[PDB]
Amino acid sequence: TPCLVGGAHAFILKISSFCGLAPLRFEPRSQEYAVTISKGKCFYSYILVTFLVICTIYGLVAEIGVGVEKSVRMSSRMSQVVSACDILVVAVTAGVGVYGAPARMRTMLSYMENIVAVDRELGRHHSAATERKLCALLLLILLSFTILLVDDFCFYAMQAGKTGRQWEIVTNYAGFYFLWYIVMVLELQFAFTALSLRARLKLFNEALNVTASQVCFVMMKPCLQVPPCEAVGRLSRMRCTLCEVTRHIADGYGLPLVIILMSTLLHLIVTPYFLIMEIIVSTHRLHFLVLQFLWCTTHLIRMLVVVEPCHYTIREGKRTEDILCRLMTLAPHGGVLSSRLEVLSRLLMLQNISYSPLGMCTLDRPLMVTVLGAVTTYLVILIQFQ
Amino acid sequence: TPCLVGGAHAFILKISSFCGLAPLRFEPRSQEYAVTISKGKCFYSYILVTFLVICTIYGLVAEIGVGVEKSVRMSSRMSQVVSACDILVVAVTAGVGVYGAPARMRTMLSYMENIVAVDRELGRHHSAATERKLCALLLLILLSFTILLVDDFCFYAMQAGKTGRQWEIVTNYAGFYFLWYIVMVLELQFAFTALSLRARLKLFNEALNVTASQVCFVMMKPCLQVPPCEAVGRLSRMRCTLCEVTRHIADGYGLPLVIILMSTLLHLIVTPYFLIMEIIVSTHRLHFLVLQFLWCTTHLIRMLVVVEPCHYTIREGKRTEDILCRLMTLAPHGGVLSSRLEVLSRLLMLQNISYSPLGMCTLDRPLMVTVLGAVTTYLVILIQFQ
Amino acid sequence: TPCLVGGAHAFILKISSFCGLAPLRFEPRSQEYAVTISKGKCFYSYILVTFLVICTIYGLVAEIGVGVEKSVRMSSRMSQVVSACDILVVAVTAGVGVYGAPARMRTMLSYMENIVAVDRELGRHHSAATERKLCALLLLILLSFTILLVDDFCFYAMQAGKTGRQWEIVTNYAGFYFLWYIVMVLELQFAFTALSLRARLKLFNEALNVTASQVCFVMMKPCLQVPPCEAVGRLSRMRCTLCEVTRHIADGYGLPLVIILMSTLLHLIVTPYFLIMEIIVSTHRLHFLVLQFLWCTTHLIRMLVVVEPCHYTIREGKRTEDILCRLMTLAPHGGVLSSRLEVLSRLLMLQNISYSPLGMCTLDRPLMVTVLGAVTTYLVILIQFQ
Amino acid sequence: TPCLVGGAHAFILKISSFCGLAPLRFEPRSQEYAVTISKGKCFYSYILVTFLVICTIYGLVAEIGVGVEKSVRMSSRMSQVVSACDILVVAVTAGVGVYGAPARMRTMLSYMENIVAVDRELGRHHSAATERKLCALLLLILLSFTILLVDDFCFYAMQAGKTGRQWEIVTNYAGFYFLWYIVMVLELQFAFTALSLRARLKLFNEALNVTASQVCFVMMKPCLQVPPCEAVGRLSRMRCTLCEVTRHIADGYGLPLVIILMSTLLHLIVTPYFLIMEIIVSTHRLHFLVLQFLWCTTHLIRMLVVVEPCHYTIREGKRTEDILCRLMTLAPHGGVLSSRLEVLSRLLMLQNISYSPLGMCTLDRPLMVTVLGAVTTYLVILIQFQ
Repeated sequence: TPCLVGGAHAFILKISSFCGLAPLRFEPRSQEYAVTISKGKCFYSYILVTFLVICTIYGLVAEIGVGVEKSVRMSSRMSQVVSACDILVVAVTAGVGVYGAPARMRTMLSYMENIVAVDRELGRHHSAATERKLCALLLLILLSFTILLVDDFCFYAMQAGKTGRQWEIVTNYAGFYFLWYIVMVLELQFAFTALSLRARLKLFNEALNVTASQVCFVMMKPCLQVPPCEAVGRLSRMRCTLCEVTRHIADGYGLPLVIILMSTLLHLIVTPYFLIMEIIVSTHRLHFLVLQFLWCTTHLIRMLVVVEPCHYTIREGKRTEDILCRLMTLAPHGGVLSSRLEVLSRLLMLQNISYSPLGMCTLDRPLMVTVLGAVTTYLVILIQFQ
Repeated sequence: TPCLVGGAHAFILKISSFCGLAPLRFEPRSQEYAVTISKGKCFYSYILVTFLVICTIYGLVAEIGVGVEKSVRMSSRMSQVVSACDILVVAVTAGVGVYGAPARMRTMLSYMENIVAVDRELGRHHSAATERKLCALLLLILLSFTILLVDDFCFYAMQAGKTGRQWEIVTNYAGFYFLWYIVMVLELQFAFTALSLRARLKLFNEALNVTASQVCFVMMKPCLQVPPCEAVGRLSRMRCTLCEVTRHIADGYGLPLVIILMSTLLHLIVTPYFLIMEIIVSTHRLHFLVLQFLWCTTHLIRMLVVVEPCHYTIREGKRTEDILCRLMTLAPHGGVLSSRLEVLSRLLMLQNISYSPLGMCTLDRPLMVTVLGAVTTYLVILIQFQ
Repeated sequence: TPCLVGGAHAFILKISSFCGLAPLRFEPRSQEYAVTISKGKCFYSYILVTFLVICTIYGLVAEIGVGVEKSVRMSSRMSQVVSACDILVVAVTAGVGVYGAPARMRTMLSYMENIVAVDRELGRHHSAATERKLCALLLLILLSFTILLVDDFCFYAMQAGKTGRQWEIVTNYAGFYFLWYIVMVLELQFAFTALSLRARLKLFNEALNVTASQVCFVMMKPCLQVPPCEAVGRLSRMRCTLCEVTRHIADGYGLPLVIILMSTLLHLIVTPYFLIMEIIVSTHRLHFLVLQFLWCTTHLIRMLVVVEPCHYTIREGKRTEDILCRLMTLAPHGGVLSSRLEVLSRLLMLQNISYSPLGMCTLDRPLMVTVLGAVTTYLVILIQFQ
Repeated sequence: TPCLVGGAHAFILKISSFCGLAPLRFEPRSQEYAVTISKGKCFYSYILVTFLVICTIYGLVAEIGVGVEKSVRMSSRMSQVVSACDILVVAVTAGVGVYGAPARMRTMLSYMENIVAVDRELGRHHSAATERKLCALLLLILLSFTILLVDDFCFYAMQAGKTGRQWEIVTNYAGFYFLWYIVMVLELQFAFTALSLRARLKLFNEALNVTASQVCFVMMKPCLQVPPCEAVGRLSRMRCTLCEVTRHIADGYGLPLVIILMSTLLHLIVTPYFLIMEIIVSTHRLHFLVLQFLWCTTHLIRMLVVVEPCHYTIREGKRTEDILCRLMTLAPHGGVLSSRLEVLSRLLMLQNISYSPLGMCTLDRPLMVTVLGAVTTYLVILIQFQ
């Protein structure tokens, strides 16, 4: 039993296996999957991302060296630089996601053993219904993004079909759109790893509330098998394990998350800018305007997908703080349970469960307020000049 | 005795009952009101807000589809978009306030039972004089806003009366102004709920100071019935209850408060902008200038109404920290009271009483400095171009 | 012995007594001064500030109603509004400083009794040499500002002497410059109150370090009369007293400090703007350029005078944290001194000594980085247009 | 044995000895160096920096008083002011670095005695391989900067060689480039001092993890000689020593670091601005464009060199918090080790190991996000006008 991963977390692991973001061998256990590092899939991922990056660079050069008037996607020198920056940052995100995948998956197994131990101590992580709901949500997001990407590709190819270069744009941007798909699959993978960890933290909070209830294999499906004195110690150990796992996830996904946030800034500055520039000046294009609106919505959705599970984890930490306070008010004053609650309070004060990619920022809802605050500041400056 | 609400908090609950923001059945108890969820008032609120939103959308379309020169309120394409955004955000705020009211009122009763228990343990929340003062302040704010709304409506109707469409503007903006009234009634409701909770927290701090005084049904109107050892434990339990209630209030009002803050940003950017544009270019209109000044003052007052009770609650938390420190310096060093104060200090360090709508920001005076700091930055950029 | 104030804190109290910012009766005790609230000086302060504000408003109207070309200080419509805002904010600062002085002085005596108790327990606050140095620094700052104000008045009067209105400018701006003097005297008063409190906190830290040294009326001029067990408790009580006094000072000076910070923002935005506008376009005036440079330096010095004592107090708090950590590493592990250090650590964690005017901001060096960061942002925007 | 410094920290001390930033006498001990303050080197440093500053001021005047068209480096009035500000801030940084060096080196010895004690208690700080790696990295950075400086000097001299003033630019900028070298050597010196301290902190964390492992001269190369009860107390004392040393380093380097951060802001605003201005308008110069790109990269590298060791120290503090939490979950509950861990937790909560130059800001990765956030805001404003 090396890893024994399952649920919606293992669904995105199989999906990202083909994208190169999870080079694992999936052994079905009729309930979950036992995943191990495979060198064949690692080599496949490396060669796939290298080929895609080479093709993307070649297409960027071919769309830059053609000129300005002849190119369809790029129509100005400023548009050439910003589109080149977009392509380069997307390629960098994909390269960080795929090249760093085998190390990330090794870390994943390394903390998944402890996650398996914690789940055994608590009992399950999700019900079947909510696991199916999460899988359906992941599939809906992935299919929506894939449909938008295909529509954008088809629109930009048909627009170039009037000139005659209907295949040149395809050759220049197939790798770019594959890299887009890889980047969003990586975003979904991080989001669902964080969501599974947050579910485990929620179960830990439920166990604390249960040992508060004093009904009387710590948790069963409620009641409490062990006395509250040792249950609190076991829960403190499990919370330290969860903190270690959250730190491991943040370390594994820090660089991709930072580059994704930078890409989100760039896109939320650029796509609304050209969307507005195509409104006030002259629309003349329903499909382009609809695509730009959908791309703005998709960038906002990607930022939300990145941020929201981290906010939920922080909220679960606040909830366990509240539960611990309610515990400390109760319980015999001089008893041994009170000192266990004191130790748990010291643990809660010393370390908290949060996501800080590379330490530059804290993934939470206040971060997206700063992002949208900066985006509007640049947009107000940029738009008012034209 | 389901809820037994009373005072200035129950005054805004009866006022917001007709606006649809509090679908409760008010049973007078000759001292307070026993409020329960009523399905008839819930349906009335839902149909009222739906009708108002439909009428507002129809009026927005009719004032947009008429043109630019013919419309009185909107005189440019840029003015059409910003006024449409204003109407849409006000309608969204009203819809969130009214559609989410029955859940908010259920939460209100759910923590009001604990508030009743806490008030019974402490004794009262306000005197009659200060309750009358708070009711008078609420009535003054509501009447000032209603007078300003009526004056704005009358001015914009009489201005359109020259052209001949004296009734078209009325039909297009009656729903909008009703939604304005609903939004400010919701703001007042949140503010006075927070004020009542802050009064309870202030009474808790007074009880801590009394158990410090060591004079010797915890609090009476001073002295202390129970010994300070158990009084501190009961006060710790009551503070945890107050923290839970504050969290419930923040959860109930988070989305409306966030949208209200966004509307405050938009209005403090737009209304001063047009006020200045009507000053430097040409005034020619005393009534319009006075109305714009009054609207800027009203937006600032609304932001203050939102923020200020939260700042007072935070100040009460700081005060209880200071009282606890003064307690810990006193009291026998090795006694059981010292350990109770240790537990209370751990509670104070672990959790604090604050308002964080949706977790995006903390409602406090520093927040309004950031708001006014951003408002001036946009205004300096926007004004200097013209 | 009502108050018994002395030193550089009582030097600015006698200076601000005539400005109306300290309506106290100074009874010399041959070592210090026993100050009490006097109704005669309160009435004198009220009538003086009312007369000065009335004269300032009259002069502002007379310099606005004259026109644009004829007025010397104001040469444009934009210059009329910004100079009017400057005069109004200075008058508001002076009115808040003088009208709120009697309450501020009552609070001053109320915490000065506890300061006297603390000084008796510790022993002195400053040596004679450093008290003379602080008095000399205060006198140097006051004389520098007075010389700059007199030079500015003389320059603006002589410039208007060419036209013939050599006395109209004097009549219109005498009250304004008196209000300037009052505002800076208030700034100096707050700064030196904070400096005296910081000196007391530094002596408290020295006493903690001494009880760490374990040499063996707590502090003498070193050694320790009482055993370290009770010395730490007495020091904890004294630190709570110092925290209460700092909170009282912040409450007394919050509104004046907030308005002073707003004035500092406005002046650091406006004076450099016109200084640059008089450089790139055409200088033609050495005296005006020198005066503008000196006024920029004076505004920076005023901001530093406001911020710096608060930063020193925060640094003293950090120092006492470090001293407490060093104490906790030492001392017998299971002894009673260890538990006293535990209580002191809980005090240090629960509350800290800081200045937060009205709760909107924290007076510290990071605040002035935000101020200068915002000032340059507006200056970069404003200057680049011309 | 006065100091006994060695490793990569003593490599930059010998390099900065000639630049005047470390006036020490290096006595080889066949393993390390025993460094003492030398008055001869102090006088040499003072006269060297004074001569360089005088020459820099003379060259700035000669390049300003020549005019605009004739000067090669400066081609406009705006370019004259910004280049003068660059030269002045670099000269101020060099003067603060060299004039304050003897005090900084005295502080260095004062905490290096305690560092020697801590290293004796723990055992070593770096292996030979990693010390050689750090020396190689320092040499690579220094040689890269020296090559860039020499190339910039040669390019600007050859550009002026067409006119005929091939030696005037050399005479005017030799002192400026020497000051550049001094400033970056000071940056490297601070960075490597911080890196050595961070290595010691990492060894302290390793010792805590070892006393967690419970294998059983505290640390040996693993196992633990002393029982965990007293090992934790000795580690707490060592952590307080490390905190004192970090505070001493921050105090010594605060002003140079603040001026370096200001210079980084100025350069990251100015060099990209002219780099873009030389791209959109007309390039016509490959060497100038390459030099501007390299200078932008060098400014970013200098900011990273300043910030990164501080971020690593903060990360080590977070790691010791996590290790302490894991310790507190383990260990007998009522034993004496638990109370030692309680004291260590109080130490960790009261004080943390961080770098705050002058208290204005905290050196960490979030700081460089604010720096780059402000840099782009000014660049977006400035670039869009042209």
